[PDB]
Amino acid sequence: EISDLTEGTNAYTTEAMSTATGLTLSPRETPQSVSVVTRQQIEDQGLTDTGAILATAPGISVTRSDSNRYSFSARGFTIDNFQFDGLVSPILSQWNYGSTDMDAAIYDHVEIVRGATGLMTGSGNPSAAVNFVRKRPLREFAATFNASVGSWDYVRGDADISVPITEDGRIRSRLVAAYSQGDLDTRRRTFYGVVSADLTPDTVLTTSVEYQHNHSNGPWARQDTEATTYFVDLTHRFTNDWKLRAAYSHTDGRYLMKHVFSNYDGNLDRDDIHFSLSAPFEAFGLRHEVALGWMSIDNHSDIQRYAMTLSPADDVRTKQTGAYLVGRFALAEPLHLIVGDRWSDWKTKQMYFGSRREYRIKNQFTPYAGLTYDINDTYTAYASYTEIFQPQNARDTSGGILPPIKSKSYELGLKAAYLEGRLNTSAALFQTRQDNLAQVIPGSSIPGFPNMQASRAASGAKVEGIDLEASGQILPDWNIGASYTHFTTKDASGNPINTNHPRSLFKLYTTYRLPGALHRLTVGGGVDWQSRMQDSYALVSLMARFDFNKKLSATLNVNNLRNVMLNLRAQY
Repeated sequence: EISDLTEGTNAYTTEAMSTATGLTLSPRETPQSVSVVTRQQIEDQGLTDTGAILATAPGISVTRSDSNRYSFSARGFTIDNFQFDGLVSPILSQWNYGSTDMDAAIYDHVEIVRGATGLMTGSGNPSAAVNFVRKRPLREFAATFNASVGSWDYVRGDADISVPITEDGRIRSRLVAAYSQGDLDTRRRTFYGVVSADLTPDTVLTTSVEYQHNHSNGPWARQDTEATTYFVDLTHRFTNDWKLRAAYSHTDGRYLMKHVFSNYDGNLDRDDIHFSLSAPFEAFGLRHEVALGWMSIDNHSDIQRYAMTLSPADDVRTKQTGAYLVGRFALAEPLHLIVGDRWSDWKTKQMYFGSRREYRIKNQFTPYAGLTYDINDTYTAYASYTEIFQPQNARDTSGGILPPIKSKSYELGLKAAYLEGRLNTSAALFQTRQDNLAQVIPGSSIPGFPNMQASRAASGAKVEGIDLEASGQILPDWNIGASYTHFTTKDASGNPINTNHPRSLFKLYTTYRLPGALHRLTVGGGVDWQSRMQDSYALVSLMARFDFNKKLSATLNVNNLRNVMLNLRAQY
């Protein structure tokens, strides 16, 4: 049904996600490779921030490019965007400001969509969309606390409290706070407070503030990151079930780095806006739905470097808008067609010492076509086509801006939802190509116009491979999340190209509550096995949980690559 909510289900799968199309669909009804990392998965595996949550997800690897730990990757490409409650924030280089380090306590789950995701994303790489969905207030009082200890003097505590503001819960609040310390010493403080008010039985106003401070030290380094996000959304359902949603976010970010002699001072400001109108309806005896929407992503970061890469000052301003229409149409009872259009505008204004990178791209069209066929109670087959574009700083022989890189993604597949959707499964074949990749024109330039060197649009890399997943409950007391991905990268004319990214990945994590006299004990563990086809890395891990009673448990995690974490959970 509805509810992307995974807290309290004890499940490794979900009923519903909305990241791929904006529409709230079950996994089996989404004609793309999609995953969840549920509340339960996060707690079983002791995942403490957004980066650690993403690292465990199907099809994701941490790729190293030049030293180690550099990027998150999927399908041959860097993940250059994150979403929080569906609002995109760029994350590479000066855009991060803690996005990959946000405390996990804030989030109910993360929704993943692999391949091109331009419909809802805008500009980006055909790797994955990654959407962290924040906890929302409950209608009644609830409290959860965690206290952890671990290797290298690691300590962590968090608190999660829902307080109704009126008795009925018409006005409701929720507060999350976390702290951690460790080592190379680092510490993290996080606060998140949210209030929702039913202005009518059909109108919800939500407001929230999110805050994180990350400090690290140890030539003595010293690095501080601080970020505050103000968020607001308004929802209204008309008596015809048409729905209006308006969302706004504003983020202030502060970065500060010392060395030995070297000083880095960065500021970030970011505004995100999203409006939508959706509408369910019947036509030709069948049920359909349509959504129209508009989003804006406006990013400003500035950096000053002082020393007594090399630039003394950068100011980068990137503004993007997209207008979309999405429909899901039943051509028959078992057979759905998803069609989307997005028109996007994108511009950048970048200032450096001695220069100025400034350009806009012509209005971009991004299509989406997905087809799903319910074979029986269990199985659904699907095929999809979609795109994502990536602006590039490359110019004509005339001096004009090149079209953006255009990623073109084809996928077919088979899904199964066993035991009423308790166990979800997926097997997909994917093919992506990049067209209009800037190619530096021989040794000929055209920098009488400005600067140095010109390009033409050429064909780029091709990726093809397979994407397999199984997540949910095999038997009562037995949870699993398992996935396998393999892909091949080639150039436009068809010979292999080397990449840093792993081409084969296998992941499995399983828990099992013991059957009888041992029923207070759950044991589990897993493997994260990536391979560049050359070498191999395997994270092997183990856990045990003891349920003292219904409201109090201890969890032990061991990870290898030892690393040992012990957690107590207490709830009201």
